[PDB]
Amino acid sequence: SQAFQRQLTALIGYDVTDVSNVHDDELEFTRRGLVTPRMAEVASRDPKLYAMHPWVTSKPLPEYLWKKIANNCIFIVIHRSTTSQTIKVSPDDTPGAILQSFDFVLRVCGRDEYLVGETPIKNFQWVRHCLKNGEEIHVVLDTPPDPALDEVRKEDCDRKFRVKIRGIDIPVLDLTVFVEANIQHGQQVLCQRRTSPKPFTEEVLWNVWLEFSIKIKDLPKGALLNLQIYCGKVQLLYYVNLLLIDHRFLLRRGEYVLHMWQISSFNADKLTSATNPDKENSMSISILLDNIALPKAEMPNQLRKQLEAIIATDPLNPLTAEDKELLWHFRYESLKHPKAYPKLFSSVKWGQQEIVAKTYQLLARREVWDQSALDVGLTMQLLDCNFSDENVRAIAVQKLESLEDDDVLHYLLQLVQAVKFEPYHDSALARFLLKRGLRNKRIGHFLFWFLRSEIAQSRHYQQRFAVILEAYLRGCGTAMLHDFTQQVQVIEMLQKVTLDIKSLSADVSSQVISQLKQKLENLQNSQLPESFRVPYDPGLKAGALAIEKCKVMASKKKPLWLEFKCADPTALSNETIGIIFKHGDDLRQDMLILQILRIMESIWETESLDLCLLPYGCISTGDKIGMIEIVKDATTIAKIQQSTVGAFKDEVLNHWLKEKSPTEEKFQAAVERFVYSCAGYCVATFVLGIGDRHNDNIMITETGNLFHIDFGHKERVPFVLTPDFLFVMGTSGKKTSPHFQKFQDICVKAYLALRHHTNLLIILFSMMLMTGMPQLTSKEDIEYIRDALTVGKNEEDAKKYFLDQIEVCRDKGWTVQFNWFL
Ligand SMILES: Cc1c(-c2ccccn2)nc2cc(F)ccc2c1N1CC2(CCOCC2)c2ncc(N3CCOCC3)cc21
Repeated sequence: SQAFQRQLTALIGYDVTDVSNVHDDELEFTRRGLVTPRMAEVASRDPKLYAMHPWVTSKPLPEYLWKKIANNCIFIVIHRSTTSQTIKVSPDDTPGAILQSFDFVLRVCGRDEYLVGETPIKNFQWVRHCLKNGEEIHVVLDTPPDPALDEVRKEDCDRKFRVKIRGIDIPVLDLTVFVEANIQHGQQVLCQRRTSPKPFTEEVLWNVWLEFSIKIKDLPKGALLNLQIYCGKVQLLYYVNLLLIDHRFLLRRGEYVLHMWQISSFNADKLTSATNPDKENSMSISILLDNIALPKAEMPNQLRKQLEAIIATDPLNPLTAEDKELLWHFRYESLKHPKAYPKLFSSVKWGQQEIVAKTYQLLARREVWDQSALDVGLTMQLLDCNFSDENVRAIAVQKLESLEDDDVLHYLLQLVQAVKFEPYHDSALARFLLKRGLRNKRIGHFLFWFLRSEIAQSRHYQQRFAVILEAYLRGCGTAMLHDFTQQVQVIEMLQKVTLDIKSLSADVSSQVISQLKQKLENLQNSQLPESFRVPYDPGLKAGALAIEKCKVMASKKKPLWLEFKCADPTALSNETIGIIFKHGDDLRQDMLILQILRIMESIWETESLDLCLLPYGCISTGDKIGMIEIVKDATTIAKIQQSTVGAFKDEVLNHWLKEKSPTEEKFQAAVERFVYSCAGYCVATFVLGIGDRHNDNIMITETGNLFHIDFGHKERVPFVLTPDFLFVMGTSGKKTSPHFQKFQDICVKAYLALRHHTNLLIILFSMMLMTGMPQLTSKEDIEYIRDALTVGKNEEDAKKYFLDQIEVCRDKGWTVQFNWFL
């Protein structure tokens, strides 16, 4: 009976049933609360397409991918057993229309990926992938996997709000101290009251009633009592929060001893209803609440222009009261424009019941919103920290419902992160992630990993995500639970081997080279499963290790270059699968940046641009420790310079390139691929403000493809465009080329393409910093991307700013590159 529950906890890495850290039943309520939407999407999903999870897009095939077709004919090699004859097909041919060549089903060779269902083959991703890298398709006639295998193991006062601060206690502690109690909505403070400062001892009692000005009825659902502890010109030392209105719409009464979080700023961690579970080392405030529920267009020219100017500004542009007052007065005009929504609701006086009352009548008449073409940027904006109203938030999630599954993957990581801004554990977002995850094994797979990532290294949100993940797991299907169990075990095995090996070092001295391979062989025998799914690439099953190819690195974090046999024999390759396990750095950042990169690709796709970024798979699996996809046939720019020498010579790259190209035909492809690659990463890193990088952190493949790595990480350069890069482009110091302008051609197109989604990138960056960079979440750090994207400026002016940047690199050659040495 209850072994299943233990099974689930082992998958999550957290005990959902435990109640050592609550003070109410929200977590347990949300467990119950989620059952229905679990059951619903379970029920309504077609078990056959769920088994095959046909990864397909409904976008156009871009102008770069058309040009690479053999005139409305594509070839698909079908494999019998030891013989494989090919077939002629046209893009619009459904799998059924090809399958007929004279029940059974198609499958890609090596991967657990299927070309089935009612879409042409040009809509399946695998096909688009083969076309892109310049590859030939390879299917295999196979029996459809049994749905049986997926089956789920089925079953009002007018009083001013007063809070009494009794006191704070801390088990181990040098000036005075006060407690700051803020009523809060969004990041907005509605009302604030401090205590008088007492001397700071291991226990400080006050017994004060902090009476607030705001009334009880005027409290809005989502309001947070934010209690904060400062000591003095002060500093914040501890924070903690308490929802003033609970999950049943009930006002919060009674005695609350709350354990608090420390510090080392718009960190998402500061918003949490989670109390610290570490009761021994942690500060704790003590309070008493005593109170009942709450219930459920013809303007001047000049103004409308002022209004339209406002709707038209970027999400990070601050609204003045003047601005806010205007948006609110002209509610109904502003409602006509979907792009006003963030700003409009950011102009609502939330600590005022009649206004919120009005705000809802406004929401009830959202005919224009409910019809508008889905905009992820605009949608995202309404799920950030600036919005705490369920009905506001729920209209954002309404618009997400309409995303096809392909687009869900593009945004899942950040949609998962955005759960950190929800006031309550049960939410339209959380549930939308749940169902969309249960409807699609691919979404479901990464959801698991994305939740487990955060559960494993966030105390502030593990309790919530734990619950969400449990609800996923209880419906994902026994096959996947078996799949997950495998994956957890394998990376739990390897993470030990990664940590134990790190301790025996100080470069890889003799005996340590074996000690690794010792355990890799020892922990291969009767323990390591014979086959597991690649967490960053859930097509690829991997089994047998390549013990002869596994390594460790000289650099001080001692990662594990591992290599694997693909367990699937029908794979027509013999390139191993390459994984790196790394400890020390937080790969949550790397995930985010990489995901953003993928979003820039997809943007560029919408404007028929390809910049052949290489955004490799990388998953945070636990605390300070995760895995990374290994891109085959790739070296750093550093070693290309180390192999020659010291400092740096210009020729070496192209030398390295032509020497790694066989034919001249395949060579120039590289110089081209390199010009495209270099363009993207220069554009991309500038926008994200991560362009100033030492060249051992930039890489290139033996087919010309540049790409940055390690995003965990004296005057500056906008981005890495060093002479050796320019050398491949046929230029020197103060010259130009047939390619270099094409580079500048692509760059300025790329940068302006990224600008045609300013608002979107802005909000993602802003969300990224908040939810995944606990170091740089200051207004100013976030504001970088406005400048970097030259908000407000016209196209032509933005180019002559970007091109300036290129000619700040030209002006510096190796200045900063050398400077990192020390
Ligand atoms: C670069 C490099 C190199 C390397 C390869 C050839 C020439 C110069 N350096 N060798 C390694 C050997 C190991 F055993 C472990 C790590 C590396 C390594 N690192 C270190 C690091 C992990 C730890 O933090 C520092 C950065 C890292 N991150 C990403 C990737 N890649 C490359 C292949 O495609 C996947 C992404 C490699 C890689």
